[PDB]
Amino acid sequence: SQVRQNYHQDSEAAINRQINLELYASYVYLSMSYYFDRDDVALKNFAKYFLHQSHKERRHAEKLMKLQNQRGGRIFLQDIKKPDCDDWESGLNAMECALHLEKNVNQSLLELHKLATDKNDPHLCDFIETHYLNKQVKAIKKLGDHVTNLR
Amino acid sequence: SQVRQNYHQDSEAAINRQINLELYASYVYLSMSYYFDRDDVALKNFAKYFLHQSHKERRHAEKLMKLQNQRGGRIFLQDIKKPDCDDWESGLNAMECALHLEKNVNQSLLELHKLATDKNDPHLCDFIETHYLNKQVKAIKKLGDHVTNLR
Amino acid sequence: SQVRQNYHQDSEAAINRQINLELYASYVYLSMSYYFDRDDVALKNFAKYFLHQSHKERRHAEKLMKLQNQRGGRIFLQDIKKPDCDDWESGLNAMECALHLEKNVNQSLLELHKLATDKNDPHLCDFIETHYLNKQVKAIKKLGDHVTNLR
Amino acid sequence: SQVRQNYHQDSEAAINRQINLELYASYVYLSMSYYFDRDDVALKNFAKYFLHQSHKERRHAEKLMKLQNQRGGRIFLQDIKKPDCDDWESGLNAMECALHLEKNVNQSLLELHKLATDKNDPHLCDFIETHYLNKQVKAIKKLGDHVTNLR
Amino acid sequence: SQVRQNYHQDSEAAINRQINLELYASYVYLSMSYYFDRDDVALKNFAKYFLHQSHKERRHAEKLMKLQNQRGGRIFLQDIKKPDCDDWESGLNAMECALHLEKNVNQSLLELHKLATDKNDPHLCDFIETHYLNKQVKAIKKLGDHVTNLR
Amino acid sequence: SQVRQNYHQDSEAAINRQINLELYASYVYLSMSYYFDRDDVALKNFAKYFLHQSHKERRHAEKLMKLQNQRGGRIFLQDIKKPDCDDWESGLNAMECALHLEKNVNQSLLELHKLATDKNDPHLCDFIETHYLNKQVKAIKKLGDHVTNLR
Repeated sequence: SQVRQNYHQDSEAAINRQINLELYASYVYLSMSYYFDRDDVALKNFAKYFLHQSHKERRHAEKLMKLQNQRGGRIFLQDIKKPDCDDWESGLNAMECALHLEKNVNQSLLELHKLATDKNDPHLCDFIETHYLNKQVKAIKKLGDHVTNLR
Repeated sequence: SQVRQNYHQDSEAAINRQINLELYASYVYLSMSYYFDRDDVALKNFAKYFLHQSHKERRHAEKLMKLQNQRGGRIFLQDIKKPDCDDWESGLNAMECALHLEKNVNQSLLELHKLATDKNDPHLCDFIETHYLNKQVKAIKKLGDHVTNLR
Repeated sequence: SQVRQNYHQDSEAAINRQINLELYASYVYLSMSYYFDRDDVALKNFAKYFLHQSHKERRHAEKLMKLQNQRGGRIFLQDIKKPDCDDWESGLNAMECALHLEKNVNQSLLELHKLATDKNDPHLCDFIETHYLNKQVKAIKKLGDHVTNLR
Repeated sequence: SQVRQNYHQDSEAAINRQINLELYASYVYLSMSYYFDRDDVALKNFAKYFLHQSHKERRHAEKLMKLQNQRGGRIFLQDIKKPDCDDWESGLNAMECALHLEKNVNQSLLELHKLATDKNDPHLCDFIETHYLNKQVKAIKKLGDHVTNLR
Repeated sequence: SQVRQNYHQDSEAAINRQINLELYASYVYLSMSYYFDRDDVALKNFAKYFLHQSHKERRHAEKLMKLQNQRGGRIFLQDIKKPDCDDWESGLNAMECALHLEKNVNQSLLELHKLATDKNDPHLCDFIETHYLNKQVKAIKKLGDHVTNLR
Repeated sequence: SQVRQNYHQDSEAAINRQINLELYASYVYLSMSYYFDRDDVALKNFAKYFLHQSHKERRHAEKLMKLQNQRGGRIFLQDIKKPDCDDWESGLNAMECALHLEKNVNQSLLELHKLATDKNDPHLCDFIETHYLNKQVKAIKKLGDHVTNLR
């Protein structure tokens, strides 16, 4: 690409993997939201909350795709796998699963930051710190608070 | 389900398949939108248009999920397959592909309506007619006009 | 009638029966509301909700009478039967009874649609679909959610 | 009832009878309104007027039910009989029938007031005087004026 | 056509015939309006009413032409025949003629719906129901009311 | 007619012929407008322009009918012939056809003015000059400009 500068191939591949992971998280939250819409579950607040989270994850994936184009990398999409469960069994179980998911996403982002540091890419490091790391910390803390209160 | 009335199992399965198809269409449009965001393509109008279409398809899938819960069926999600291409060679090619996709979705909806008619489910028939059939006709007409003008 | 066209006698009779059924539903909801108005029950939210439902059912009956006049049929009213209970033991029991009633009304409407389809009366079919079927589905789902939460 | 004071059983029964009578009057007025909605009658002003009267009678019945709960009595509903005619031959005939009906309702209310006076129930006497007697006198006078003008 | 899907040739031909019929109805109403504009007739209310009806019929014809293009059919126009009368002897006679005309148009629309049902075209069925059937029923009822009052 | 003064029979007949010609022009413009609405043509600006022209021609015909009643003549309507073609091969060809049509209408109006001058009817002469001649000149000039630019 005519715009590409200081952008390693490994960073491009890692960004594509993170795009897929964010799309997967959006899918999981969609599944949870419509689990709580069932007539035999009927918890409107949980359904609304998880739908909002699904849309937020979609926005995160789109931001990563924009970043990939900005640095001159090329987007390669993969299948979005279906969630692990169809029935999420309770609000507490759903919140615990969401906490586990957000911690896994955080670990992926931290590995990406380590890669960018190893490749001496300060722009990618700052992008990850500014747009992903504190949001993940805040989300994890909010989910932990919810789990404590539901327990 | 305590709410289930005049809802055949085949209709429930077909609604789940349609949910997956709408999610797939949203994914395809997202891919097209960010193809036109590349620095070596750089057509902002096409990128914005296809992103809008992706969001619309996501809304259609959510409406189908809501219907499934309303009638007392149970949602079962599947993998969302990757689109057929990564490179959508041109605006005209992308529009032609979108036209083909919308015609395929229309055929699926017509088969769904035939199934609902065969099972004597007037509510499902009216749902499909009111919320999907005319929107599909209008979308196909608009895409045909775009293809003619781009040719 | 000078306005009559494509309106079978059986459809006219079935519309009269449906008018009586809607009036009966209104009466049942009135009874429930003023059960919850008692000093030894004293649940204002349930009383208000069931009074609103009674008025809605009255409006549905009036719409059917208007339709009968529009198509050139003649209205024949019958006695509105007393509800099955005077004492609606609890909010959960009242909601379960309302769910049963709305499902019975839905079955009557579906039989009406089948009759209109058999007599090739598309206007009556569309009238039933547009003004009664989706409202019945939504009401049944709402009542199911209420029953789940009260249980 | 914990709230019951100076409320005779005969008064409770008479209030239930009056509730049924008001519901019957509402039904009669509904029949009259949709008679004038017919295409071979087509008098919009009469249809609107009698529909308004039907709704007013429904409100009167609801006020009596509220009173029954206020004094600690228990509501017992009965069948609402269908009106005496399906065809209300003309506007003048309909007005004459409405006048006869309102005079019958007035006689029932006067017998109720006599019963309340005999049982030394000043609250019930004042309730009947304040909310029913003058309204009945005014309605009878208005109907008489209408009958004179239509004659 | 690149947009054509599930659109039978017979449906296309029937839509063209309906376009011609709507244009004819508009012409008839124009003739009636300017009959009532004559100095030896001089009924301004009838002239205004029938001119409004003529414009409405023109709009209906244009909507059918739009539908023909949406489904990928091709419009073929025919001569618009002159009305059966030059002198519409009275307001009552004009209203009776308009009632007869609207009933004929309704019969044509019902035959169109039957054809669309036989060819398994749910989109055309819903188009006819939503945009033409109830409007025809309402117009016929209004004309019947007018005829009754004028008689 | 009681209002008729200085209105020759020949003028009445010529006004009827002009009414038919204006209706024909409206029909031609409608055909053009919906030619450009086709999915394989898809020129929205031309469709909008020619629809506006069709409505304008209808207004001109109505004004002539009003004049015929004002002077005491009697309107006699004739068949509106279908346009000369179904396919208006291009925007330039459609504009050229419209120019030819407007020149033919202008020639008809000039012959009408000559007849009115020969019959010493100054009111009809002024009516034609004020409401038709300059509008025709302006329309012809606008169409000529459009043809030059499209060439």
